[PDB]
Amino acid sequence: SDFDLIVVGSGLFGLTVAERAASQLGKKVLIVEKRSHLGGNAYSEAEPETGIEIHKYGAHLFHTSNKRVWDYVNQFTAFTGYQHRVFAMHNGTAYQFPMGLGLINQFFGRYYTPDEARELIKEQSAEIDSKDATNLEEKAISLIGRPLYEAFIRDYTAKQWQTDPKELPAGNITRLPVRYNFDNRYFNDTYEGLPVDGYAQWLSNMADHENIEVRLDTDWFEVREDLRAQNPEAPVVYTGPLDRYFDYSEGHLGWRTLDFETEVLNTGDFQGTPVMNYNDAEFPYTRIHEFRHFHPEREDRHPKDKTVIMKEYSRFAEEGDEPYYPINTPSDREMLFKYRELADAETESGKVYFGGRLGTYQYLDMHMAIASALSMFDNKLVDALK
Amino acid sequence: SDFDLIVVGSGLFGLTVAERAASQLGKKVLIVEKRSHLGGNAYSEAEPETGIEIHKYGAHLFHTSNKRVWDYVNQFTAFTGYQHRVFAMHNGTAYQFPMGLGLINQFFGRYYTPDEARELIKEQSAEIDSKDATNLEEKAISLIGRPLYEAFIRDYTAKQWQTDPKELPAGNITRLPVRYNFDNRYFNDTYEGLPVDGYAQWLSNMADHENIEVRLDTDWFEVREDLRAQNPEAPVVYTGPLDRYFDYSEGHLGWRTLDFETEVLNTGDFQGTPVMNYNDAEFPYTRIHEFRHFHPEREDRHPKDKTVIMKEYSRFAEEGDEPYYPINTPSDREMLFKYRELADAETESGKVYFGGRLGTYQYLDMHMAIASALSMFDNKLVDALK
Ligand SMILES: Cc1cc2nc3c(=O)[nH]c(=O)nc-3n(C[C@H](O)[C@H](O)[C@H](O)COP(=O)(O)OP(=O)(O)OC[C@H]3O[C@@H](n4cnc5c(N)ncnc54)[C@H](O)[C@@H]3O)c2cc1C
Ligand SMILES: Cc1cc2nc3c(=O)[nH]c(=O)nc-3n(C[C@H](O)[C@H](O)[C@H](O)COP(=O)(O)OP(=O)(O)OC[C@H]3O[C@@H](n4cnc5c(N)ncnc54)[C@H](O)[C@@H]3O)c2cc1C
Ligand SMILES: O=c1ccn([C@@H]2O[C@H](COP(=O)(O)OP(=O)(O)O[C@H]3O[C@H](CO)[C@@H](O)[C@H](O)[C@H]3O)[C@@H](O)[C@H]2O)c(=O)[nH]1
Ligand SMILES: O=c1ccn([C@@H]2O[C@H](COP(=O)(O)OP(=O)(O)O[C@H]3O[C@H](CO)[C@@H](O)[C@H](O)[C@H]3O)[C@@H](O)[C@H]2O)c(=O)[nH]1
Ligand code: NA
Ligand code: NA
Repeated sequence: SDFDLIVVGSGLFGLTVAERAASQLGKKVLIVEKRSHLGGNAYSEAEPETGIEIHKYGAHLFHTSNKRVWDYVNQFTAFTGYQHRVFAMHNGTAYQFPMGLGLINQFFGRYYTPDEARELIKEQSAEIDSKDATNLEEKAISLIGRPLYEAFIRDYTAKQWQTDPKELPAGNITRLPVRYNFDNRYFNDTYEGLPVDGYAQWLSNMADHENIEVRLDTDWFEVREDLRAQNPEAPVVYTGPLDRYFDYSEGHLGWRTLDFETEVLNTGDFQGTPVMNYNDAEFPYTRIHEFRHFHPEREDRHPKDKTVIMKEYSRFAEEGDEPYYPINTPSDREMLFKYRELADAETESGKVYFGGRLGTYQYLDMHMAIASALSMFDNKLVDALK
Repeated sequence: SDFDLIVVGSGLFGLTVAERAASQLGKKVLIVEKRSHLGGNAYSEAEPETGIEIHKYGAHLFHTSNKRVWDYVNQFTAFTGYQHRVFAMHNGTAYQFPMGLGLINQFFGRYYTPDEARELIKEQSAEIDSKDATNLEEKAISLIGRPLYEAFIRDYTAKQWQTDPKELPAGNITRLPVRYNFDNRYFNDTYEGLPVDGYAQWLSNMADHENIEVRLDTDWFEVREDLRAQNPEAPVVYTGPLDRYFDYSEGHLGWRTLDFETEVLNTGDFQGTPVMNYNDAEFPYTRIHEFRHFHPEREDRHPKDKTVIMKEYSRFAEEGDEPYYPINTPSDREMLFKYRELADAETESGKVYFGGRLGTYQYLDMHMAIASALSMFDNKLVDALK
C-alpha cells in the first residue's frame, strides 16, 4: 500500500511514532498536519528583520533525566551546552531565582549561610502548618512565609491563572520551593540544551525518512474518509483534540491559552538574559523573553544593534485561541473520563490510537511526549502493525 | 639504554613532555620527582575524615579555548560539566561576580538595563582618564569608578600583593572588568570541567605508559651525575627552579607564596558554593574554598554532616615556602634575562632544556603548561631525540 500507518499531527508525539514505525518496522507512514509546518508548538523560525530564532507558540527549553529519550533525540540533532537560568523582577530589582541563598540575601538584606537560611525559612513559615492549608496561598505561606509569598508568588500566580490564589487548590504546591545553596540552574535534569541548528531543523530531520510522507495544511477530519478508504487496515495515531474528535458530544474541555507580543527593538541587548519574570501585578505580562540569549554561540550572526523580545500574557482559551494548558476543573476531569471511554472504544473498533497533549488532555514536556510516544510504539503499535 | 630522556619534575609540563616522547617517539623516559607524588601543584587527594577531594597547593580549575590541548587531555581523563562561578563577600552581603548587571543591581540598589549600566559606568569612571593613570588604583578607578573599586578591588588586591594599590603598576589592569549582561560564568573559554575521577587519577594516567619510569622522592641535583653517566647522550628536560639550577649565581628570583588553612566543619554545607571571595580588609584571607561543591555529582559519596573548607592567605615567599607566583620586579626581570642566557648555553653544551613554571620563572595555567610542553616537544625534542 501507499501507507501502513497514518499519524494525525506532527508534534513531538506524532513525529516520534512516525519515525519509529518508519525506521524500526520499515513501515510507510503518512503524517497529516493541519498547520503550514512540522513540529507542533515546538516549531521555531527566523524573525525576518534580525534573523534571530524565535518561537510563536512559547519558548521551548529541552531538559531530561531520561537517558533513552536523550540518546533518541541526539540521533536527529546535536544540542548546545545551554543551561536555563531565570531572573525575577520585583519592585524594580532583578532577583536571582529560583529562591535560594542569592534571592534570600537580596531580599532580606544580608548574607544567610545555608544553615541560617534553613532557620530563617522555618521562622517565616511557622505561621501556617502545611497540613492545615486550605488553598494555594496558605500552602505557599505554610512553606516559605508571607513576605516571600507576597513578593514572588502571589501576583505571578494570579496573572497565570487569572484567579486569586485563595481560590486555587492547596495541591498546586507540593514541595519546598527553596534551595539552601547558591545554585541557580533552573532545571534539575541530567541532560539539557538547545538544538544547535534550531527546532525547525531538528523536527524536520525526524520526519526526513524514505518511509515517511508529510502532508501539511491538511485537516484530518476533512480527508479521513478518503485516506482510510485507500487502506482500511492501516491504524491511525491521532494527536488532535480529544473532545473535537467526538464532536464535543460530552462538552468542551477547558484550556488556558497564551498571547505573545513580539517586538524588534533598536538595541543589541534589552535585558541581558533570556528570561525575566515580572512578579508584580502592575505588569500585565508574566515574563519577557529575549531570544538572542538562548543562543549566545550565534552572536556574530546576530545583529549588533537590534534584538527581538516577547511579552507573555496568560488567559482562558476561547474559540480561535490556541489551547495550551489543560485547566482540569473537576468538570473537566469528569468529561475527560467520559472521553477516555469513547477513545478506548474507538481504538477497539477503528484502530485509532489517542496520544499527545491534545489527544489525551494532558500537558506534556517534549521529553515526556517523546517517552509517551516511545511507549505507545513499544506496547501498542508494534503489535497493531504486524 | 634504560632511558632515552630524563624529565625533571612531574607537573603538567613534565608529564606532557614525558608522555609525548614515550607514546609518539617510542622513547624510554625517566621522570625524576622530588615530592612523594606525581602531578606537581595540580595534584589532589582525599581528605582522610570526609573522603572529599581537596588540594594542598591551591584549587585547580581546568579551562581552555585551545582545542588541541582539550583533545589531548581527554585522552587521559574525562571531565565533568562543571562551570566555575564565584561570589564576592562585601560588607556582609554575597555579591554576584564578576562585575555585571547582577552585582550592579545589588550594589547600586536597583535594576540597570544593559544600556543603563553602560551609561552608569561611564559616569562613575569619568573622574580619571585611563591614559592618565599612574598606578593600579587610578587605572582601576579610571575604568569602573571609586565606589566599585573601593568595594571590590582595593582590599582584595592589597591582600594578594601585600602592597597598597597606589604602588602597583597601572599595567596590571588591561581591560574593563565589567559585563553588561547577567552572565556570571567565571571563565570565558570554550572548554571547561574537572577530571571525573580527580586530578591524581588524571596525572597518574599520563605517566602510566610502558615506556615511562617514575622515581618519586628523588632530587635531580642529588642523582644527576649518576643518571647522566648511565647514558651521557640522553637529553634532560628540567622543570625545577631556574635560579637554583645555576646555584643562584645571579641572585634569588622573587616569588609570592600562599598559606592554606584547611578545616573540617560539622555541617554538610558551609557557604553553599565552591568559592567565596572576601573583599574586605577585616578578613585576613582572600577567599574560602568549600571543596565538596567542586564535585556536586559526588554528593551521595560525600558526608551529609561534614564539609572541608580552606582559607587562602597570600604573602611573599621566604625560605621553606612553596614558590607559586613570580613577583616580576624590574630586578627580577633583569636577573631572569641573565638566567635565560645561562640556560640557553646549558642547552647547547649539556642538552638540558628548560621549561614549565619554575624552569622559566613564569606563571602557567595547566592548559598553557601543556601547550608549552607540546611546543617544546614538536620544535625541540623530536630533533634532539633522533
Ligand atoms: C506555550 C508552550 C510552551 C512549551 N514549553 C516547553 C518547554 O520549554 N519545554 C518542553 O519540554 N516542552 C515545552 N512545551 C511542550 C511541547 O510543545 C510538547 O512538544 C507538546 O506540548 C506535546 O507534544 P504533542 O506532539 O502532542 O503536541 P503538539 O505540539 O500540540 O502537536 C500536535 C499537532 O497536531 C496538529 N493537529 C491538531 N489537530 C489536527 C487535525 N485535525 N489534523 C491535523 N493535524 C492536527 C497540530 O497542528 C500540531 O502540529 C511547551 C508547550 C507550549 C504550548
Ligand atoms: C596556587 C596555584 C593555583 C593554581 N590554580 C590553577 C587553576 O585553577 N587552573 C590552572 O589551569 N592552573 C592552575 N595552576 C597552575 C598549575 O598548577 C600548572 O600545572 C603549573 O603551575 C605549571 O606547570 P609545571 O609543570 O611547570 O609546574 P609544577 O606544578 O610546579 O611542577 C614542577 C614539578 O617539579 C618538581 N621539582 C622541582 N624541583 C625538582 C628537583 N630538583 N628534582 C625533582 N623534581 C623537582 C616539583 O616538585 C613539581 O612536582 C595553579 C598553580 C598554583 C601554584
Ligand atoms: O516567578 C515565579 C515563577 C513561578 N511561580 C509559581 O510556579 C508556577 C509555575 O510557574 P512557571 O513560570 O509556569 O514555571 P515553568 O518552570 O516555566 O513551568 C512550565 O514550563 C516548564 C518548561 O519545561 C515545564 O517543565 C512545566 O511543567 C510547566 O508547568 C506558577 O504558576 C506559580 O505558581 C511563581 O509563583 N513565581
Ligand atoms: O574579587 C576580586 C577578584 C579579583 N580582583 C583583582 O583581580 C586580580 C586577579 O584575581 P584572582 O583572584 O587571582 O583571579 P584568578 O581568576 O583566580 O587568577 C589566577 O588564577 C586563574 C586560574 O585559572 C588564572 O587564570 C590566572 O592567570 C591567575 O592569575 C586580583 O589580584 C585583583 O587585582 C579583585 O580586585 N577582586
Ligand atoms: Na509551616
Ligand atoms: Na575614565
